[PDB]
Amino acid sequence: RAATAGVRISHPQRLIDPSIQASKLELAEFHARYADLLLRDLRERPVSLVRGPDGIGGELFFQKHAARLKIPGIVQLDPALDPGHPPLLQIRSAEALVGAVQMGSIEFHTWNASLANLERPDRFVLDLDPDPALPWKRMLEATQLSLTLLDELGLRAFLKTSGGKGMHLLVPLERRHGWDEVKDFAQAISQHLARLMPERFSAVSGPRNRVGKIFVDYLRNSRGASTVAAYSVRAREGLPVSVPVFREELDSLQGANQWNLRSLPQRLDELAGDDPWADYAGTRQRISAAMRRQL
Ligand SMILES: Nc1ncnc2c1ncn2[C@@H]1O[C@H](COP(=O)(O)OP(=O)(O)OP(=O)(O)O)[C@@H](O)[C@H]1O
Ligand SMILES: [Mn+2]
Ligand SMILES: [Mn+2]
Repeated sequence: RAATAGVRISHPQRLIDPSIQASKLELAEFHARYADLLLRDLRERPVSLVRGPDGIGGELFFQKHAARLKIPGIVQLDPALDPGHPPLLQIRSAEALVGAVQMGSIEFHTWNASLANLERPDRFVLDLDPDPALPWKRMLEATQLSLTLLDELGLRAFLKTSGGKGMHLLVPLERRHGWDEVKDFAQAISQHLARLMPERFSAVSGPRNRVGKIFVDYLRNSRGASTVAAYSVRAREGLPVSVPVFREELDSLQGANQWNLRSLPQRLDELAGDDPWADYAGTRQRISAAMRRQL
């Protein structure tokens, strides 16, 4: 089990994605090999799991709480954090991560807060959701415009492909605000973009409210909500991965799912050390009165 963080994998050969002949064992080995990359995000944050017992061809189970986990190493959080439900979950090691895969996990989504203080978010996320028939160039243009607004506000933003059809923007924040304040700030940004360019942006959820447009989703900033982790796999055809990218290579991207679990190694080799999110951990910023004025 040297390639699976010491974890025994049952039914190693069952297929997670038949389209590319990716097995459960391959998926486990991927998480063992890149455990450190995924932990850059999961290590100190509660995590929600997307489990697919029968592969992407079957149905998915989105789990937030668990009464009796069977993942050696998985941490069960205090119920007081979410009364009326079993304990939340946290993965802090490669063993726990691979153990989750052994139990059917395919995707890992994390909270916008860390164990240091789960009542004060340390980031907010903007998820650009396009019309299922909108040209890719529209997403690129929308992402560029969103980054421009963030720069005017004075906030550093870190982007990554979602692995699906859109782009994710993560904005770190000092733990000085409560959940409602951060969510309202994110909503303010969405609404602002929707007012400036109503032909491109929408601040209202629902596909019927973004026909031929892009929805700047701010709803994942609610307490308990989560966003797919950087470098994590998506339970979709080809097993694409959510990949952090430089703003400079934004216009060179062709799709939100251009990288997958098997092409990630090549991506990392091409970068050869270059880290798109190198300045993430060192970023120190907070919601200011000036920011609110601009919105
Ligand atoms: N079955 C579910 N029930 C409730 N919430 C879910 C469920 N599945 C996923 N979610 C949450 O809602 C969000 C939506 O995931 P989704 O893949 O649809 O958006 P995405 O990560 O941006 O990919 P895309 O670019 O295709 O929109 C996730 O971040 C997840 O936390
Ligand atoms: Mn989305
Ligand atoms: Mn969304």
